[PDB]
Amino acid sequence: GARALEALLTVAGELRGPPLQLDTGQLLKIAKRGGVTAVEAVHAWRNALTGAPLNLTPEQVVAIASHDGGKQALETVQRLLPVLCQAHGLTPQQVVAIASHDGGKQALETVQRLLPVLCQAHGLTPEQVVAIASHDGGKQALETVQALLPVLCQAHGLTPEQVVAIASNGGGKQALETVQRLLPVLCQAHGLTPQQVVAIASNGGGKQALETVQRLLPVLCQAHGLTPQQVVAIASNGGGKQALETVQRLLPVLCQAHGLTPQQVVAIASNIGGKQALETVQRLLPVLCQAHGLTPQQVVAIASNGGGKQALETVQRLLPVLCQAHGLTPQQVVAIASHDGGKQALETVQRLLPVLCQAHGLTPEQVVAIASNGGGKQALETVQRLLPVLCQAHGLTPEQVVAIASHDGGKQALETVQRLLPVLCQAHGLTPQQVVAIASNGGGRPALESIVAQLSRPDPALAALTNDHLVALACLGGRPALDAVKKL
DNA sequence: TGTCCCTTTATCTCTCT
RNA sequence: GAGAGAUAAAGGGACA
Repeated sequence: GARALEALLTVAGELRGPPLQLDTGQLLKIAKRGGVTAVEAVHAWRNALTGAPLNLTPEQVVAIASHDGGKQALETVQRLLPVLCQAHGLTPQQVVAIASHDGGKQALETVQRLLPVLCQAHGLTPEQVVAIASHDGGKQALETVQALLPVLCQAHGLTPEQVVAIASNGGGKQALETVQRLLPVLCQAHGLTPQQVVAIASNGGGKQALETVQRLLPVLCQAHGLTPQQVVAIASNGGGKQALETVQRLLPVLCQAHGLTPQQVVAIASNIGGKQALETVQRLLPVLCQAHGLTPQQVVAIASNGGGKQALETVQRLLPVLCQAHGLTPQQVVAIASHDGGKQALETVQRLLPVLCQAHGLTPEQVVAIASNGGGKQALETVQRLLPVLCQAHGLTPEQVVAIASHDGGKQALETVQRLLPVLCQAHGLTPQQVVAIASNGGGRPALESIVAQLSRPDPALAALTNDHLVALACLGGRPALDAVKKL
């Protein structure tokens, strides 16, 4: 707190310049999350970390420092990164990721120790081991995978990949041990498949979710009239214990006082933060359907996404100013709000609507179309930045830019165009329309990436097709479409 | 003190249809 | 429209 800021101010000047050049947000973050020690450690080793053999970026260092025990993780990286890159074939990016969590020292040491056994004896890839390690308590998860992977596969009939999926969240050790304990009970008493069991276990707090399913399954079914498929769907997100308990508590209330169906209730609870969306519907539905004039159908549709609560509140706060100061319609506002991160999207529209219409000459329908996707906020911001860049450098039309941005991951598709259009046109003879067309579905980024990988390093199975055929195939079904044909 | 481990909520991207 | 994945943040606990 006070000591942390003390150390920070004393040092701020130096690391604000070479070799780190940390902005103030980076300085506060390290102080707040890594503490005095992390602040001092970063200042001490600021040279060792930015240079050979390590060559870490400022971002990378900040990210390792900004945790409980940052000094230790920073110490451990400097020591073990070469060995893990040299003698285990891991990338520096991977070493950093293992490091960037509470207890990063343990995870790094445990990986060095257990990666050989986990790969050579349990048939795991290094990527898989890295994924298990890349969370709080990774040491525990890796050790528990080492102990329990074979019994979970040999006796319970899970696959390695299911086991890795259960291990690869925080509390992975807890989730795995619970599955071992509860899988037979939950299958052979409540009637669940091991797939359903894995699904519930494969999010953070899985142990809690599993235990709550055992406890509450009979009640939700034999009393509230829900099916086990529905209970599983509620439980199959992070905080699934919170969502289950909340369905039990609020399902009658929500149906009877606000007129919703179980169907709609289950839909609201079946998302990360489901407990929050439920309680926010119960508290926000009146105001919305009355003072604002929304239907319950519309309110349900807004709440039935990850972080539904945030969308709901932002709609209530912005439904006026949007419908009367930018001339949007409530149906549009609903459409924007009805995706994960709806709040972020709504706020970004309000801020960038006049700029995109009045400066770049877009229509408000085009803005709504860009905003009505997951990551709507990202897509809008990247249009603002990359629209002039793409029109001026490559002659893309604003229509084409809109098209690329109006899917999920539109930010990625847009950036991948900026990066890959020159090599695809110049060095491979694609036309911009072709490039745009490939980027004009979802998975624009990976489709474009898949295309350039083939063009610059052909797999034989694909070398039988002309560039045009490849383009047509990329336009047909993106990266999955290229992979399907390689597999022939 | 500092370090390590567990849980819940928000946001973003890919695939299918 | 739906499903799946992923990253992060916040909270909490433990130990000394």
